[PDB]
Amino acid sequence: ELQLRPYQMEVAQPALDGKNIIICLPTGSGKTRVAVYITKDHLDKKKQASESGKVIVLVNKVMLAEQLFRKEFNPYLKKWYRIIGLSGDTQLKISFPEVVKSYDVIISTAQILENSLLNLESGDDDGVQLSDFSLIIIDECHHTNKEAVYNNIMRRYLKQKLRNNDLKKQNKPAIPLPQILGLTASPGVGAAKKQSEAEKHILNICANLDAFTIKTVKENLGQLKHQIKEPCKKFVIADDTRENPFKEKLLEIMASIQTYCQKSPMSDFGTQHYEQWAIQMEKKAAKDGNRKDRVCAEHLRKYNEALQINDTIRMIDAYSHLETFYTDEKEKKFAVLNSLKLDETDEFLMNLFFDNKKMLKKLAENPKYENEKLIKLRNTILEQFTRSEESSRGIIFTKTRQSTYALSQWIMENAKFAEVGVKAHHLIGAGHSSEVKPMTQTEQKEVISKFRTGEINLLIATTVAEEGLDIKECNIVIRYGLVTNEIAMVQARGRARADESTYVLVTSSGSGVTEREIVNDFREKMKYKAINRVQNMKPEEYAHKILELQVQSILEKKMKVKRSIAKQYNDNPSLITLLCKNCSMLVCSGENIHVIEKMHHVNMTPEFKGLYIVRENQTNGEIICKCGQAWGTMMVHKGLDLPCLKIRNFVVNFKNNSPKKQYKKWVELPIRFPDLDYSEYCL
RNA sequence: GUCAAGCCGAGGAGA
RNA sequence: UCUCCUCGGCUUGAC
Ligand SMILES: Nc1ncnc2c1ncn2[C@@H]1O[C@H](COP(=O)(O)OP(=O)(O)O)[C@@H](O)[C@H]1O
Ligand code: ALF
Ligand SMILES: [Zn+2]
Repeated sequence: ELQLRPYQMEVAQPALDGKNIIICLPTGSGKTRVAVYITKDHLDKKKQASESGKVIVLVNKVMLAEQLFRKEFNPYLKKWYRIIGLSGDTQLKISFPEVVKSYDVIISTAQILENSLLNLESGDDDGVQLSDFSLIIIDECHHTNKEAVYNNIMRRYLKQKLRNNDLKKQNKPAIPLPQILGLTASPGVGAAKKQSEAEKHILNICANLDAFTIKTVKENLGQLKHQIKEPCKKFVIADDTRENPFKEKLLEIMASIQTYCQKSPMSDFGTQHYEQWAIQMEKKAAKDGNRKDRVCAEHLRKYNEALQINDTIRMIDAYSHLETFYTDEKEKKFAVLNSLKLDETDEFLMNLFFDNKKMLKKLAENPKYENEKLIKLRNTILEQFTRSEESSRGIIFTKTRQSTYALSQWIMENAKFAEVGVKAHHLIGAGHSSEVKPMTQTEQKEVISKFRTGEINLLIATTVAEEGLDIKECNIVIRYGLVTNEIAMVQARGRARADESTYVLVTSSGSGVTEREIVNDFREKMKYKAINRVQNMKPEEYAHKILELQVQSILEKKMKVKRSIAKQYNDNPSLITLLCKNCSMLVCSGENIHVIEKMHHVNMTPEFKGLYIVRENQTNGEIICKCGQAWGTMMVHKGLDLPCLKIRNFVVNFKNNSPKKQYKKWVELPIRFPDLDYSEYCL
């Protein structure tokens, strides 16, 4: 029951036979269908050729793999060929390399494949080789770039093509290369002011893929334009003259502390540059071993955060955020006391805070000066849903997660949204961060299905949503004051697959966001022109340029290796001393340390044992200092109750000359630690 | 079916 | 070089 459209056939017509190429079309144009048709066509040809038919599909996003398998690939081609869909969530009970020769149609996230190849290179596993496949297919190719995943693969394929070309003039024998396909919407630009630079960027993309041409549709192009609708754009701006009662109270607190510090930011409060200054000051303070400065740097940073959320989010959210933090600090102090101890700074800060904290709590619940951009957002939602009369499938984007969760709660709480019957759910990535609850991959998938069901007419999400999530109908899409690049803008702007679609943006009049909007708009215009230039490029000249770029990429890789051969070759097990960071309290040396899984660094001596504290919530306990610094988390490996930690929380002190430093992660530093022989700790 | 923790890589933004 | 955010992956464990 497979189908096709005219332009679809037109654009793909070359690839139907050889011609490893790219395809560039607007969103929701049946790209997936194009791929599917090509898969079937490709295999049928291999079968009639009595030749092996293997295919593989690649998606950067995990959600996307399931999507394609669920809705497009598995349905049509189920009967003819075997199919299967893999992801981190999926369990490869078999293995990757085996199924490569089992289901004959693979769908996978990228890094899975690369992981397999890399293992093959190591010899640790049988792994897999490109030759095993006959056709490699890709989505969102635009990602292919400097150190992008896809690029890691292509650089291999390119290398082999170069070998094949070398043989072409030396020896008849060669190694087969699978046909490569490319599927995207906006190949994008590398922030090129000049369209010629953009042209170059494209050429780089194509060469990173052995694209013989962009091959965008021209003849039926009008038909496609007619078929496909573009949302009615809409800008929404809001100036923040309010927040004087509450925000200003905060700025007052910040200044009070800075006065406690005698440190001049020379930067506006609530800004990243201000935050960055806080960090470097904190780093310097800690490296110096000095206090009263790094600690305050920490708190101020917390407050700049609180400001930025208070800018977007209401006073309540930020106040709560500060309150949680200080609550944690108090609990640490109490655990330490559990003896007698006193502090001057912390006492200054907590007595500075707790009372003003009550004040801000009182100031927190105010509807009038709650926000401006949030309100505008409400107005847009309420208007559109009221206007749709049950015909609204809504999406939202932001930058962070804490944002998403807050919005979903506040929207559900708001009677106005409740009145219209809108239902809000927040979506995020699997990993846990930003002090938010992680979502199980299944939970995300469930949520997606519920929206596809319409159970949720308003799904909050993050960049993860910007891609894929092919939905039959969506009328509404917005952006909550977030500008990253033209590509993200267009993909998101191309997600309301409805005859009538609305694109909205919400920005502070003060922030130069609409600026960047216009930027990306120009880039969008620039690229289509650049594409038209190359499409008219000479084949041979095109060929020469791409070859040059292919080589360039590879040699670049070689040097990035050369500077990475070792680049920090210290075999110095214990030539150091780790102190606490808040307090300059010695903790351990390098010798008392060992490793498990060659990943986790730990010490397991009673000397380190009788120093920390376990703050409760129960198995995975958290660790803290006697100063109140947090140190690490418990760990139960093979029964051993080893407490593991994070290097970032501690500070370096060499034996030689003590140029104290921070590394933020173990791998960065040169020296090695050993694994732990469990011969120890026996009877 | 549930949860936690940790490590690594990559991209984007800003500086 | 630093920072923030985001994504992907790999391990350990417990329930
Ligand atoms: N032959 C066809 N005729 C009509 N509609 C089609 C055809 N093939 C695909 N589509 C439509 O295209 C949509 C899928 O678009 P897709 O290519 O996945 O989005 P994108 O191009 O942004 O990745 C489906 O909802 C389907 O309705
Ligand atoms: F391939 Al698309 F939006 F164009 F997922
Ligand atoms: Zn300490």
